Amino acid sequence: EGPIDKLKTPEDVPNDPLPLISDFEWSTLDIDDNLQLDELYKLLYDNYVEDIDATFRFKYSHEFFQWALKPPGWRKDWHVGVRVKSTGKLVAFIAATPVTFKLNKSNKVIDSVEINFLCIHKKLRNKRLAPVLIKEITRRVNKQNIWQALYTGGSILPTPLTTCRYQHRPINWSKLHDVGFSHLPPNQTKSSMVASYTLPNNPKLKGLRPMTGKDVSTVLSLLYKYQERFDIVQLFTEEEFKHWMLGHDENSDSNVVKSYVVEDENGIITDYFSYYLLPFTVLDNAQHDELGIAYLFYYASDSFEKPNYKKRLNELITDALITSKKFGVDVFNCLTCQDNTYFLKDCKFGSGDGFLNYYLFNYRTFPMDGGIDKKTKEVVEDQTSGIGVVLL
Ligand SMILES: CCCCCCCCCCCCCC(=O)SCCNC(=O)CCNC(=O)[C@H](O)C(C)(C)COP(=O)(O)OP(=O)(O)OC[C@@H]1O[C@@H](n2cnc3c(N)ncnc32)[C@H](O)[C@@H]1OP(=O)(O)O
Ligand SMILES: Cc1nccn1CCCCc1ccc(CC(=O)N[C@@H](CO)C(=O)N[C@@H](CCCCN)C(=O)NCCC2CCCCC2)cc1
Repeated sequence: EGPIDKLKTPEDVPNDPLPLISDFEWSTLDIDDNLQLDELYKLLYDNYVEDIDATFRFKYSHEFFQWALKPPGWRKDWHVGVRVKSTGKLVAFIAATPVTFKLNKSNKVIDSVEINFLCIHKKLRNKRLAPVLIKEITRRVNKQNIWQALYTGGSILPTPLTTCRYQHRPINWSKLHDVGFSHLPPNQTKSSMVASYTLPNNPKLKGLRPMTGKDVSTVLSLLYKYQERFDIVQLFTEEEFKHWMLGHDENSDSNVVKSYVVEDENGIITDYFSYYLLPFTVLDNAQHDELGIAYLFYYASDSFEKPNYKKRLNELITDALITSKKFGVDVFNCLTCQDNTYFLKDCKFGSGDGFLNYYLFNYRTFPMDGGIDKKTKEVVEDQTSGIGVVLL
């Protein structure tokens, strides 16, 4: 005779209404399961980032996902998907990947994460699902005692570190024209343009060779020395840098990241550069269905201290442009970050219509130079940008 439940008081009961029924459920993806990797691939292929005119869409491949989402220390529960209960169809996704960065001006090192691949099926937008995905990944990261994050995005977000502008260097101008990526300037002809962008078919620098596992430690020292010039920079353990520069070195030969080094007579490494391949799907075109694209990644030179710096940097990027032809690259991209403004003009990079904002979650710092004029958004030559990190 009496109550069946244990005593409680108003403090013991939740203060927020219970959640109502949902047609969706959380689903932790396991990308080592090919079928699940296929689902993720499909979701982004049909629903990911497009340019302002809906002409092109980013196309991340299977190999690219395995490289980007599986760096040493990666966590499966940080690959968050959302599924329709009735059919089990994947309709949303977001990911966190470990990263360590340093703010050189205050000499502060932060073990953080990078948030990327936020995507919701086109037919499920404007239902405010995004805020939930963001809060859930935040929950899962905070659970591992990490409270800061680094990510990029469009203008739609408050207080960015800075804003950088995309730059484009045509390799196969004709194809770019054919798909509407570039237009013909007035009083100019298709042949005059092709002739102005033409490059040799073999690299010019002596000592240039593909980077190998033996070069990691030396290339890292070179990058660290070079990186001091920027405000925010990425740090790596030797295995992390190996992963990012060479990929999961199975039989080697990563098809997504390409690394090169320049060693002199004495066998000393004086320069290096890297870039990753991330094509564009051409939405509506009856002659081409894909645009080959390379993005400048991390690079360094020991001549930053000498007066031939700008010249050497231009030669270095020129050889990078030349090597990309071997991989079907139609246009080579980069941002106005790092010391890129030092070579943009002479290597014939043109400004694009896209911008990229950088954000730090839960961490305030002084704003940085984005390589462009704060007012006119135009590129400012030979300007060291505060941004020294590149995201995928
Ligand atoms: C310590 C760890 C912390 C970790 C977390 C750190 C923060 C990470 C933050 C994310 C880093 C992402 C890095 C990348 O991957 S940037 C790439 C983003 N992905 C795409 O652009 C793919 C194509 N678009 C889509 O798939 C959807 O439009 C998305 C999923 C973007 C929005 O879906 P939808 O169109 O259906 O909108 P909604 O009704 O559900 O939600 C409403 C909106 O949600 C907020 N919203 C919209 N777009 C973005 C955006 N680009 N960043 C941040 N917030 C964004 C915004 O506040 C607005 O609410 P409010 O303005 O009215 O208040
Ligand atoms: C990339 C990434 N990873 C993680 C996050 N993000 C950022 C995603 C959110 C921000 C965003 C949205 C969309 C894009 C794609 C985009 O708009 N790219 C532009 C960057 O400029 C572009 O390719 N533009 C082309 C095509 C434009 C077609 C019509 N819209 C262009 O400007 N071409 C001009 C080429 C020409 C310039 C002058 C010299 C000769 C070549 C990038 C980043």
